[PDB]
Amino acid sequence: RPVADFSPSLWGDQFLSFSIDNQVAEKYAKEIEALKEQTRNMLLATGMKLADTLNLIDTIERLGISYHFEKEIDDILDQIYNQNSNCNDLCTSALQFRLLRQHGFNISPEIFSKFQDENGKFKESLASDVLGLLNLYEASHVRTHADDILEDALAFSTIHLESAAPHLKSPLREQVTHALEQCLHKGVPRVETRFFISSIYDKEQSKNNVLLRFAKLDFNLLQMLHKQELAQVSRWWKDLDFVTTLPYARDRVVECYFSALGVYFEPQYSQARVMLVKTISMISIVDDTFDAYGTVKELEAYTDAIQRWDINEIDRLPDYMKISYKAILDLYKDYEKELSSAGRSHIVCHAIERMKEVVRNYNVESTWFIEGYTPPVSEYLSNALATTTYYYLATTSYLGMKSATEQDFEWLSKNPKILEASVIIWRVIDDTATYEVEKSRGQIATGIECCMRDYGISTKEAMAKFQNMAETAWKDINEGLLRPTPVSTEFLTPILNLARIVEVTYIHNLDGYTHPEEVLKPHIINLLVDSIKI
Ligand SMILES: [Mg+2]
Repeated sequence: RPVADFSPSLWGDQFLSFSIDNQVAEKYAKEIEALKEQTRNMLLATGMKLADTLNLIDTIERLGISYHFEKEIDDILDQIYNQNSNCNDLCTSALQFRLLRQHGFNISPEIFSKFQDENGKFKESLASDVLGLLNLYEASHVRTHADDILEDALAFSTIHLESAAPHLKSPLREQVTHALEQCLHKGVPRVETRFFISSIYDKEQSKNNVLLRFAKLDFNLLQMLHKQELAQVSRWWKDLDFVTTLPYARDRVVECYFSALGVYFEPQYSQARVMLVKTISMISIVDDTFDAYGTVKELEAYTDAIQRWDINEIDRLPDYMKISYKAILDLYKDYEKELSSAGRSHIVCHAIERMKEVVRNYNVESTWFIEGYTPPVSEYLSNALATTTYYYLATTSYLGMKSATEQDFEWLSKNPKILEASVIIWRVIDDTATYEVEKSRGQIATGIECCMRDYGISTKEAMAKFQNMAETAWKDINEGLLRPTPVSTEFLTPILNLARIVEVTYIHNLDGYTHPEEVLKPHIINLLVDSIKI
């Protein structure tokens, strides 16, 4: 019974209830339909140049209203992919690369040859093209293992954007400054959409009023929906009262909602988000139980209870674990009921199997701690990957998705490279971040520890190696998105977002879920409190 420590929730009952004025909602919806159809006609414009078509698509995407034009934007990029017209200018070429690649079109990086000398490096003469540099920088983060051409693209555009930025006009200066701390591709969609609309496009002189208006309204309307869901989930979490009954666990439902919200923000994924938040919260309790409270013997009985997954096993568990255990089983029972109507209740097991896997490994992590076992990196990862809970959350995100078939879950059960990459990113990033705290304590059992021992290298060199694993992972994720995809892209995005969440949460190399204050707090306010002033 180790000392408390964990900071209490900052929010309180701030989101406990949200009465949505259907008056303001309908008006917003009414005008959005108009602006929507008006934006549609913009995309279907015939005599439009390449650069214009790309800038238009990029903007609608950054404004976060592109989910209205899945088909439209696709048929247009498809054509652009098949016509292969050379734009000759860096700005447009880089953007054509990124947008196509992000949509799975395997466009060749040969397009970037004309901007490199006979040596293969970028012409230093482009150092004055700010828009060209910015779009390249963005594009360098979508490269795969086959794109060795873009090898130096990131370092190139970076050093020169940092040099040029201080004298740029606004909002361009701000856009560049923000891109340097957060590229678009590895950032959370609503978070970047919130930043684009309010900090950039609104302050853009050449802004398209129909698009900005559309953007602000749509964003604000969806925020109402998110506020509702969070309310609903906040009430659910109070009825469990784990804040009083389990004072050792972290109270972070708003933070858990944020993740669910970064996995998907569309209204159609409302049922999905709710299920997902509940599970991220629940598994958070379990992580806290193994990590800071439970004892050797108790954890063992807990892991067995989870594997059996009955209810009779509850008696073998101490009183405090009986609450956790039952909560978990009742949660899945609700899921089974929620899906009963569509007849999709039979998929819930897939998530349960992953949870057992998560717990088994949690337990092993514990055993290693007690023995003081420092396994070789390979052995460490074979266990430390599932403890990230990403195979688990990844499977959970499919529950609430009405389109998810049994086949989609089977594909996911084989541990796809795309899923594997996402899990590794969380793993290495988390270990890099949480190293000193665990070792200043002592923990010869941590990720960086096994790495330094296994390879006989310094701490600096070990974290450096972990960074490359994350870079490798990202490249695998990008490759993963390329067509033909194993499953509908609709099922690849959740995984992609889970990795975006890691990048956003551990950006200052600090645990964002445990220490929200300086990392996650602003985002939550920007997405779930403050609306965009119309
Ligand atoms: Mg643990």
